[PDB]
Amino acid sequence: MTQAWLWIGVISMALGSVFFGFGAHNAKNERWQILYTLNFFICLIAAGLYLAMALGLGVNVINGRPTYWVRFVTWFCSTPLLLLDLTFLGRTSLPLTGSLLGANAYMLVTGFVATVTPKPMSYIWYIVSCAAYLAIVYLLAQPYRIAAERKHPRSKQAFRTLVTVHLVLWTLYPIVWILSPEGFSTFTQGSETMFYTLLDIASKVGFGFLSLNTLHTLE
Amino acid sequence: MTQAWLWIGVISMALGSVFFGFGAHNAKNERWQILYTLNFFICLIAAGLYLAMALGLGVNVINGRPTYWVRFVTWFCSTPLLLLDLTFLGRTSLPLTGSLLGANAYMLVTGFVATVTPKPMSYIWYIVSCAAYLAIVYLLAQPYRIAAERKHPRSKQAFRTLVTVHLVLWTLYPIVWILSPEGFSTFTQGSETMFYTLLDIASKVGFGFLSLNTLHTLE
Amino acid sequence: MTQAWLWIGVISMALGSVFFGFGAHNAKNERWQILYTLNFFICLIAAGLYLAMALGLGVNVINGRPTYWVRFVTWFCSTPLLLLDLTFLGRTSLPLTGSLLGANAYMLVTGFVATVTPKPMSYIWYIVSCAAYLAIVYLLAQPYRIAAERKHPRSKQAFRTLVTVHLVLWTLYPIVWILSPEGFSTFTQGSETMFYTLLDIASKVGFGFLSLNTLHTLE
Ligand SMILES: *C/C=C(C)/C=C/C=C(C)/C=C/C1=C(C)CCCC1(C)C
Ligand SMILES: *C/C=C(C)/C=C/C=C(C)/C=C/C1=C(C)CCCC1(C)C
Ligand SMILES: *C/C=C(C)/C=C/C=C(C)/C=C/C1=C(C)CCCC1(C)C
Ligand SMILES: CCCCCCCC/C=C\CCCCCCCC(=O)O
Ligand SMILES: CCCCCCCC/C=C\CCCCCCCC(=O)O
Ligand SMILES: CCCCCCCC/C=C\CCCCCCCC(=O)O
Ligand SMILES: CCCCCCCC/C=C\CCCCCCCC(=O)O
Ligand SMILES: CCCCCCCC/C=C\CCCCCCCC(=O)O
Ligand SMILES: CCCCCCCC/C=C\CCCCCCCC(=O)O
Ligand SMILES: CCCCCCCC/C=C\CCCCCCCC(=O)O
Ligand SMILES: CCCCCCCC/C=C\CCCCCCCC(=O)O
Ligand SMILES: CCCCCCCC/C=C\CCCCCCCC(=O)O
Ligand SMILES: [Cl-]
Ligand SMILES: [Cl-]
Ligand SMILES: [Cl-]
Ligand SMILES: [Cl-]
Ligand SMILES: [Cl-]
Ligand SMILES: [Cl-]
Repeated sequence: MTQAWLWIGVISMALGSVFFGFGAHNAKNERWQILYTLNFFICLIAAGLYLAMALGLGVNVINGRPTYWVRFVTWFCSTPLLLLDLTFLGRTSLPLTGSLLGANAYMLVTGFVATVTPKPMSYIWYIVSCAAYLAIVYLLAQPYRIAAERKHPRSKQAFRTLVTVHLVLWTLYPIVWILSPEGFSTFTQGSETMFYTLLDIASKVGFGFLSLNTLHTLE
Repeated sequence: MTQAWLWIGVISMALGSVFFGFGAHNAKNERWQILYTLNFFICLIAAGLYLAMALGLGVNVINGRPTYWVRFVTWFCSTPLLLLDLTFLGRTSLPLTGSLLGANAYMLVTGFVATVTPKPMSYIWYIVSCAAYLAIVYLLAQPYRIAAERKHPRSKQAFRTLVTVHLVLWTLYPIVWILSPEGFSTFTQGSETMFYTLLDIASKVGFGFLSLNTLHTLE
Repeated sequence: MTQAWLWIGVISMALGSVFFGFGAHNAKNERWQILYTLNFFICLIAAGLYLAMALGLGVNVINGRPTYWVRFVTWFCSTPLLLLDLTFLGRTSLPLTGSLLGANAYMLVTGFVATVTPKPMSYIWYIVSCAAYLAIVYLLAQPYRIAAERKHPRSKQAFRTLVTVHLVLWTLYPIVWILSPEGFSTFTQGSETMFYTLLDIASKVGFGFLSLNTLHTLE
């Protein structure tokens, strides 16, 4: 059921926050503190999202089906910080950071329009949103990776792992979307929630740990 | 269905035992043999639990719902050995081992009372059981980790990984419990079984492999 | 539902192909190119299988139930290449390769007979197919591992990980089979599809990445 996964999401994000929080406090140096604090806020942001959705907020019937528009409101806040874990670890220049944040903001807004518009029109917006996402794939796969590998020549494998896991996790969101009642409707509303919840826990708590392990590798 | 996951649990634990068994035999030295044998017994204990539950044993209708009280009977036997993988790898002193086993035994007995008592009374016992679990979180996170890191100074990352994975896996059990009909009832009896089965395979077969990889790291 | 997982399978294998394809192109040397190309074809083969099954092809009612015989047609093509990732990485001699491919081909054909025959007769074929699989377990666990470890003495852990993950993943297929309506019928046709799809994505996309990480370890 929808409620079950929304409550699993609340506790998992809340417990993720406690761990990153206890890590933020008791951090060795400033570099460790910033990384734990970024991840603490990401999980606090997702905890709030799931708490509102679990309590039945941020949902309205759009085009016949119940739609959690609040997901886009918070993804607009957490995804930029999730991209900052990468640029912070990589020590990426401000212009590339701006490009990434720019493309990320374009993808979510057009992605939001695809969710609230009736079909076939929504497919146009889904396509626009995917092109913005493919602009991010390129930025991380090419200029981000190159700059990060030239800055950390003994740790090329750490950035390949960061980027690849990021690519695998972020690609499943438009897939879930196109297979849900928003697209082809191959599965219900209940499966869509389970999928987004598993994806969110993985992209926030999971990537959270991966970014800390990456910093231990970099030393 | 309940039966499906109970039979997946039997085979997974049985197959886990065969692998640790074949490892116990053909072990290089005594240190490797003890680790494979600990894990062999853990999985043999879980195989028996799932075989009894799959055959419909160790279940009675308590407070209107069917309750697998046999889970606590075997968790009382396997969880102490799962804590011994940690103290064995870490080379932890007997007093700390006793403290861990003590808190672990207190958590399961009060945890068992929470399962057999009617609500609201059961919430008191759930809270007592959680405090005992938080005493274990502390012991592993602080004196266990410190002693293990001072004994293995080149392998601090191995113990951070052992402890963190242990913390993530063991925390999901009270979550599953509070969301099941024992607590808030956000999901059925069929989902509770699937969850405990996935958790058990992960905590026994999965942690089993993680503890062997940790020993290879320590050399 | 059956269709949902079949479409998740199509996209996941298609996306796996794009990644290995983009890797095949842009590969440093010949060794990297062969590995990415092997994995590119494996995923292209699975993409085709799922596309046919998703479009309702390669299925007929055998012994009362709908049976996807096309799974065995493609497993006959992809599993030999999945074994070649191992022999290619390990630098295994042609005779052992032939033995592995031989036992693999025997397992699938008898495995195919078990699927199309009525029960109890099908159990005989399931048993024959399992013995052929246990001949593969032995070959990878013993002569393959020994030869690969003597060729790569600083990378014994890489081959233990390749072999173990292969052993864990390939063992779940006969388990899924014996628990489905083909055997004991502990779960429906819809769960069987979900299970094979999760197993296939893991054994092809997942093992795909694991074999690339193994090559980075070997250098
Ligand atoms: C913590 C939340 C995360 C990491 C979610 C990120 C969401 C996306 C990458 C979604 C992208 C979408 C498309 C590429 C096209 C339209 C549909 C979207 C919005 C799901
Ligand atoms: C192999 C089995 C394992 C690792 C299970 C461990 C079980 C727990 C850590 C359960 C703890 C519980 C609470 C902290 C409060 C009450 C409910 C329990 C018993 C599920
Ligand atoms: C990419 C597809 C993969 C890796 C599938 C491999 C399938 C097997 C190892 C199945 C083996 C079977 C038995 C050992 C006995 C009869 C049933 C089978 C065919 C499922
Ligand atoms: C630097 C990038 C900042 C992101 C800004 C992106 C703006 C995208 C432009 C147009 C999207 C369409 C505006 C939304 C109208 C939706 C109407 C509706 O709610 O039905
Ligand atoms: C019964 C309805 C029929 C269902 C047909 C579903 C067809 C699925 C095919 C293609 C999915 C669209 C491709 C996904 C976009 C790739 C994500 C990205 O842009 O990175
Ligand atoms: C230190 C490196 C370790 C990182 C390796 C782990 C990589 C695993 C990545 C992705 C697989 C996880 C996918 C599970 C998320 C749920 C997806 C869904 O339900 O749609
Ligand atoms: C060293 C720690 C050993 C663990 C001993 C813990 C004992 C806990 C004390 C009291 C728990 C309550 C006793 C169980 C009564 C349950 C009655 C019932 O079954 O309904
Ligand atoms: C429809 C019924 C409403 C459901 C409300 C569910 C509320 C869930 C909120 C909190 C869960 C309890 C917190 C879990 C305990 C933390 C585990 C631990 O002690 O380590
Ligand atoms: C060598 C280090 C490798 C260890 C890293 C792996 C860490 C992954 C840990 C936890 C995620 C797995 C959670 C899946 C268990 C099922 C949970 C459930 O269904 O409730
Ligand atoms: C080198 C190994 C090559 C693999 C060849 C294996 C051949 C196995 C032998 C006999 C299997 C039975 C033949 C299939 C008859 C099925 C009849 C039917 O479809 O109902
Ligand atoms: C209601 C019907 C009863 C269901 C009983 C199911 C019994 C399950 C017992 C054993 C499963 C068969 C063993 C699996 C084969 C091992 C795989 C291998 O050969 O490697
Ligand atoms: C670089 C080494 C990393 C490899 C370690 C990961 C090992 C995990 C292996 C197996 C667990 C995954 C099982 C999930 C597949 C789905 C199974 C099913 O649904 O039947
Ligand atoms: Cl969020
Ligand atoms: Cl470096
Ligand atoms: Cl147990
Ligand atoms: Cl050390
Ligand atoms: Cl295939
Ligand atoms: Cl080597």
